[PDB]
Amino acid sequence: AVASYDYLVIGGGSGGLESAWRAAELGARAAVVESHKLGGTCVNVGCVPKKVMWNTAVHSEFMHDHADYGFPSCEGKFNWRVIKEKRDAYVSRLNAIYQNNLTKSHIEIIRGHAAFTSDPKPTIEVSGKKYTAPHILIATGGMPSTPHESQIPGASLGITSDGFFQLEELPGRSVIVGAGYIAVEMAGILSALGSKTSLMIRHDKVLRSFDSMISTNCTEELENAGVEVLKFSQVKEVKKTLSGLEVSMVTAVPGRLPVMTMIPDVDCLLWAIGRVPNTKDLSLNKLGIQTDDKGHIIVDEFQNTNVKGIYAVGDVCGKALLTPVAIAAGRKLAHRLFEYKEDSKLDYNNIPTVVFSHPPIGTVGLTEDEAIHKYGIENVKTYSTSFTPMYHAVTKRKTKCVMKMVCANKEEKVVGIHMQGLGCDEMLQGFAVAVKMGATKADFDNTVAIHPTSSEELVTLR
Amino acid sequence: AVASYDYLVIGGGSGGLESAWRAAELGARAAVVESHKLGGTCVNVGCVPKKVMWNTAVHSEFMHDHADYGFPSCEGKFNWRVIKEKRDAYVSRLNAIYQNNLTKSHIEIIRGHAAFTSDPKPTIEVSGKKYTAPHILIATGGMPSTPHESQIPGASLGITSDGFFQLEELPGRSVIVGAGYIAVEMAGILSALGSKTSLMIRHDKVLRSFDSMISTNCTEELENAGVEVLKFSQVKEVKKTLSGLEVSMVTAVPGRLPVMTMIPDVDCLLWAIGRVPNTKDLSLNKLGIQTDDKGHIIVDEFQNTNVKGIYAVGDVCGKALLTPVAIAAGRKLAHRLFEYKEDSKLDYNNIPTVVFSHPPIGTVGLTEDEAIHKYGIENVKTYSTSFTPMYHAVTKRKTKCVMKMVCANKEEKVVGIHMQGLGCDEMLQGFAVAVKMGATKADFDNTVAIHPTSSEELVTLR
Ligand SMILES: Cc1cc2nc3c(=O)[nH]c(=O)nc-3n(C[C@H](O)[C@H](O)[C@H](O)COP(=O)(O)OP(=O)(O)OC[C@H]3O[C@@H](n4cnc5c(N)ncnc54)[C@H](O)[C@@H]3O)c2cc1C
Ligand SMILES: Cc1cc2nc3c(=O)[nH]c(=O)nc-3n(C[C@H](O)[C@H](O)[C@H](O)COP(=O)(O)OP(=O)(O)OC[C@H]3O[C@@H](n4cnc5c(N)ncnc54)[C@H](O)[C@@H]3O)c2cc1C
Repeated sequence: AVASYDYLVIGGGSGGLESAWRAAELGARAAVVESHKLGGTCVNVGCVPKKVMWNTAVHSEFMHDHADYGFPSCEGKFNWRVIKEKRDAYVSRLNAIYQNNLTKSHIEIIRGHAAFTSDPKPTIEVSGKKYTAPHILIATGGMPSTPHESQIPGASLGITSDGFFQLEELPGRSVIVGAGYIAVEMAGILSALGSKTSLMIRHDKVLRSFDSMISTNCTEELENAGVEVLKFSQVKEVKKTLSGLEVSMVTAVPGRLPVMTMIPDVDCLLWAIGRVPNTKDLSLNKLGIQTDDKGHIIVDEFQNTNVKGIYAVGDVCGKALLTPVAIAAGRKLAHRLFEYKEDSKLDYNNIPTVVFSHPPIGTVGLTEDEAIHKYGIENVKTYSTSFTPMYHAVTKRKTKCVMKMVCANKEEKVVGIHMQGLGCDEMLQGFAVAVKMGATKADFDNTVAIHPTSSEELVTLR
Repeated sequence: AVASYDYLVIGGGSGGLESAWRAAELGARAAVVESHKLGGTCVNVGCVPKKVMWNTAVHSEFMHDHADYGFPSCEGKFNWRVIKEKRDAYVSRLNAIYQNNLTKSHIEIIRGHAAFTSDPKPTIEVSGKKYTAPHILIATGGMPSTPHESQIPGASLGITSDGFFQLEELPGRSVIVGAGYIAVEMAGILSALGSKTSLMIRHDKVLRSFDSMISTNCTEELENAGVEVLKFSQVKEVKKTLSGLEVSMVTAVPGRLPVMTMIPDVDCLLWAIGRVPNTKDLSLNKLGIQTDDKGHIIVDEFQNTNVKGIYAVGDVCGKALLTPVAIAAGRKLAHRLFEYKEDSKLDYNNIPTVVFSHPPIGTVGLTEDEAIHKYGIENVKTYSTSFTPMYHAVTKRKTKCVMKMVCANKEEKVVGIHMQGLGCDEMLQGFAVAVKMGATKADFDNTVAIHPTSSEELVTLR
C-alpha cells in the first residue's frame, strides 16, 4: 500500500542521490528508488570507469617519450585484464560507499523498478508496493541508442559504451561510429592502448558543436595519434564473417560519387551515436506527463514538469548531459523545495566541460560563432595562441596546445574559453569560476602569471 | 662618450627585457646592457632548465606505476647526459629567440658590464663608453649565496643551483642544505632520478613561510619519496675526503643535547640557503642610491629608487623573487613612464606561485595565520579536504592531495588557496584570477564542477 514520504526520488544516479542527500539533510523523509546499482551511469559505466581507462592510455602515450627523457624504452604489451579487474574493484568500492552514505543520512532505498500509477494523486509502484509523496523527482537518466535492423541490418552485432566497459581483452580492430565526445574518447583510449581504430564520422570533423578551433584541432590530433577518421561515412550494414565483422560503409564526400567499402576483420564496432532517455517504462502516460518527440521529459527553468509535485533533472531531460549538471540541479531543487528558496534553479550558462581526448579538451562558454550570433561580428573579438608545451621541447613526438578566448563588447568580457593541450583537464575549473563572475580580459591580464606553465598563456594572450 | 637614449635598462633578464619591450613598443629609444646571456637567471639557470629537469623526474616517478597500469616494468637506469645535452640545446634556442625579438623591436644591446659614474646626471659606463638616459632601470637581479670559509670551513667545496645546471652526471649521494622552494625542488629532482638525498633543514619542516598545511604536507611527501630530511641540522664544516666530501653536521633537536655526525662519501653538496642581490659592482655609492643592510635596492610602490630617473625591479629589490613578478613590474613601469599612466604599478597582493615538488604545490593569497593576524580568529574560516587522486586508485604507491581555502569575513571572501597534489601546477592560474577579482566562496560554489578532476574539489568544499 502507499507508504508516504516528503520526497520520492526515482533513480539513484547523479541527480537523484544529490537531490536526496541535500533534501534529507534539510530535514526531509526521502527514499530513493533504484532498479540497479547506485551511482547511476557515471559511476558504473561512465565518468569513473572512463577516467581510469583514460589514465591508462595516458601512460601508454608517455611510454613513447621514455627514451627521449634519458630512460630506456619498454618492450610493450599492455594487459587489459589486469587494469579491468582493478577498474571494476574500484567501482565496487564506490558502490559500497554510496549505500553507506545513503543509509548514514537515513534515506531509504526502494530497490526495484518504479512506474507511476493510475491514481489521482501522483503515486508510483515498486513491486506491487505503492509509495507516494508530495514531491516526486524523476532522475532516471538515459541510455545508449543502437540502430535497429529495420534500418541498419546487422546493427545489433555491435556494442555501446556499456559493452565497452564489459570488454575483457583489447580488441584487435575497433571501429567507432560517432563524432561526439564519447566517440572521441573511446577512439583515443582504444587507440592509445594498441587497437587499430577507425572513427566513422558523417562529416569532415568531430565535436562539431564545439568551437571551430576545437573541432579542427581535435580532428588533427586524432589523426596524428594513429586514429583513422573515416569522414563523410556511415554504415549500411554489418555482417558476422568468420574472422570478425564486415562493415559495409557508404562514404560520400560531397562533390564526388558515393563509394561503398567493406571493413573486414573488425573485432569491435562501437555505436557512439547517441543517448535516449529512460522514460517509456515509467508510465508517464498514466499522469499525462509531457515529453518531446524523443521521449525526454519536458521541464521548466526550475525542473518542474507540467504536473504539480513532479520534477525531473539530468540526462532524462536531454539538456547538458553531465554528472555535475545533474548534481547541480538536484541540489538547487532540494533547496528550493525544502528550504523554500523559490528562486533556487541551476543556470545552464557557462557550464564547464572537459573532454578526455589526447590531449584533453576544456571549454566553458560561447563558441565564437555563438557569440557572433548573439553579439554581432562588430562586437566579438577573439584571442588565440598555438604553442608546443615545453614537455615536448625534448621529445620527438609532439602535440600542440591551442587556446582561444572569445571576448565580447567594449570591456571585452570573456564569454568563452576553449583550448586543447596537456593539462587542459585541471586547468579549466578556475577559469570557469572566473568566467562566471563576469571577468573581463583585463581581470585575466592583471593576474601575475605562473611560470613555467601552459596556463600562463591564457593570462598573457595579446 | 655619452650616447643618449629614452630608456636605459641595466640587465637583460626577466624584468629588464619586458620593460624594454613594452617601452620601445610605446615609441621609446631603448638599449639593454647585459654582461652575459639574455634571459637572465630564469632562462639560463632557473625556471626553464628547472622545469625540464622536473618533467624528467616526473617520468621517473610514474615509471613506478607502470606495471600497476598493466604494462611491464622497465629495467631502469636514467642517463643524465642525454637529458642534459638536450636541456642545454633548448636553452640556446631560447637565447637565439631572445636576441631576435630584441633586435626585431629595435632595442640595442650594449654588451658588457654596466656601472654608474661620477657624473652629476645619472650616467653609466660600459667599456669606457658612457651612456645616459632620462630613465634608467636597474634589473640586475641576484645570485646564489654561499657561506664563506670564515664561518663554515670547507663551505666553498659545495655548489649552488648554478653548479647544479652545470652538473654532467647524476651524483651518487647528494646533500641539499636549505628549506625553501629551490632546496625542495633540487631535493626532489635529484631523488626521483636516483641519487641518495638528504635535505638539511634548521627546523622540523620545510617551506616554513607557506601555510602550515603546505609545509606539513610537503615535509611528509618528501620523506615518503625517499628523501631524508635532516631536521634541526646545519653544517659545521666540509672536508674533501678521497671518496667524496665529509659533511660534519651539528644536529640539535630542541629538548635534547647536540650531536655531531659526519656525512661521508657525499658526491654533491648543494647550498640552497639564499639569493644575494647583484649590486656591489654597479657603483650605487657614486649616486648615493639607497640599499638595505643586505645590498638590495630600496624602491617604492612604483619601483622608484631615492634618486629621480632611476628605478629598480625584480630580484634586485629582494621582494617576491619570481620571473612573472619582474615581468609584471617591468611592464607596469614602461607604461607609467612612456604612456604617462601615473598609477601604473604592480600589486604584490595575491601573486600566485607554484613550487615544483612532488606532487606540485600551488598557492595564492594569505596563509591561514596571515589572515588570522590581519582579520582575527573570529573572522577567519578555513575549509580543507584531503583525498587521494583517483590516478592512485589503481596504484600501490600513493601521494595525496590536500587543498585548503582561507575565507574571511561574513561573505567569506577567498583570501587564500593552498594545495599540493597532482595537477596542482596547471590548476592554479584560474583560481588566481578568481582570487584577484575578490571572489567569495559562493562564487566558487556556484560553479558547476568538472568531473572527474582534482580541481572540482575546490568548488565543492564544505
Ligand atoms: C561513457 C560515458 C562516459 C561519461 N563520462 C562522463 C564524464 O566524464 N563526465 C561527466 O560529467 N559526465 C559523463 N557522462 C555523463 C554522466 O554519466 C551523466 O550525465 C550522468 O550519469 C547523469 O545522471 P542522471 O541523474 O540523469 O542519471 P543516471 O546516473 O543515469 O541515473 C539513473 C539511475 O536510475 C536508475 N533507473 C532508471 N529508471 C528507473 C526507474 N523507472 N525506476 C528505478 N530506477 C530507475 C538507473 O538504473 C540509474 O542507476 C558519461 C556517460 C557515458 C556514457
Ligand atoms: C633555480 C632556480 C629556479 C628558479 N625557478 C623559477 C620558477 O620556476 N619560476 C619563477 O617564476 N621564478 C623562478 N626563479 C626566479 C626567477 O629566476 C627570477 O625571479 C628571475 O630570474 C628574476 O629576474 P630579474 O629581472 O630580477 O633578474 P635576472 O633574470 O637575474 O637578470 C639580470 C640580468 O642582468 C645581468 N647583469 C647583472 N648585473 C649587470 C650589470 N651591472 N651590467 C650588465 N648586466 C648585468 C645578468 O647577467 C642577468 O642576465 C628561479 C631561480 C633559480 C635559481
